[PDB]
Amino acid sequence: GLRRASFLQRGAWRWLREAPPAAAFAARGLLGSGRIDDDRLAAAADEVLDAFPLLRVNFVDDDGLWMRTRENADALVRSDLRGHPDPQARCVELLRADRDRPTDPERDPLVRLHLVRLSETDVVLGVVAHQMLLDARSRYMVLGAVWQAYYGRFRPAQYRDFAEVADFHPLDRETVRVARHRWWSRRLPALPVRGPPETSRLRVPGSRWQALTEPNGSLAMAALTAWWLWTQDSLYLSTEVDLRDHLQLGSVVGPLTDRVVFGVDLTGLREPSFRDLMSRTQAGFLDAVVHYLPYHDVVDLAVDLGVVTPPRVAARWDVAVHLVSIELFREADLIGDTWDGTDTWDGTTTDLSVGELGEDMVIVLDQRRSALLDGLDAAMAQAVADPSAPLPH
Repeated sequence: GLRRASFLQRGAWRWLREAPPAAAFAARGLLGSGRIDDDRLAAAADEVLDAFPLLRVNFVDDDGLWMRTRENADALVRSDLRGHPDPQARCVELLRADRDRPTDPERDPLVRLHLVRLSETDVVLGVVAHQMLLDARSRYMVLGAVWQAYYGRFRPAQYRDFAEVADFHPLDRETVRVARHRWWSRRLPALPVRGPPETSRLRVPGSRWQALTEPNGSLAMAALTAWWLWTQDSLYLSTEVDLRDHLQLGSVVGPLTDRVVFGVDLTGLREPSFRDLMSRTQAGFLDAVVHYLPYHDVVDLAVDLGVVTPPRVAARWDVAVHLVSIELFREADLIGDTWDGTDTWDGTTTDLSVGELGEDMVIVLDQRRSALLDGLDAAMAQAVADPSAPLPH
């Protein structure tokens, strides 16, 4: 009973194998408020852990990468933080702590569900998962499924098992694969050449984010980030893509998110507007999407052509842009050393992520050298006010 691992699992395993195990983990959570039966919710979690054999999967690195379905889940952790004056701040520290805990991917549960009670009305349902099992979207799918089971609304047939698409590959045809490999082989050598990590945050009113996003949400970010770095030829960025929407794969719980590398051509810009940069950002992104090649396959290729050297595989695209009452729980805060430690930094110098916080969006910036966030803030206001008007000189 050993299924072969998918291409995104194989790809991530190439760098995750020598990285600290906690690097593969992420934490998200849903906050429930009202009269909540803990035992009923705990039973609901077990039901979901059962219905999705993917959640009970361990990996076997021997003669290739393989998936192994564990019989017993042993993944439901129950905590109570009522003794703390600020239960919500503790719940964040709890999930972060469990996220940073070293996990044996061949033995231990790689998807942990946390049932954390904060008060007499508030309960947080959190998930701490290995990225080779659950991507960004799948984490909330699983969390949503647990609450569905709580009300008896969970139907497993509504979801599509990952087993059906584990063998799936966007480049199944060889003639297509060769063409994509060629397209990137010609462009990788031409890519232009480009301190401790510090975090800065910019809270954006939800209304501001919607008017900017709805017109692609991370594309407004990519355009404006590229713009500011231009002000301080072309600039190369990295962003994720959900293959569910792009390739019309079903509502599948599993790893179906990949990274694409695209370039924004900033050549002739003089007093550019949001439309100007949006046009050039979209042209670079769609060009990369049309000629899609898996990020791990791109990395391997760039290494052979001597463009980059491990582990600095992202040096030539060192800008990353990401993305009873029930609401998201501190998403902005959940979105994430030693002597002679193993250096596995990919070379990304500007990391930009966006997470919810109340009815607001929070932009979390990770840099390796503030003025950027004041720049984005002004540029965003301008982009909504008049996308044809020149951005700040």
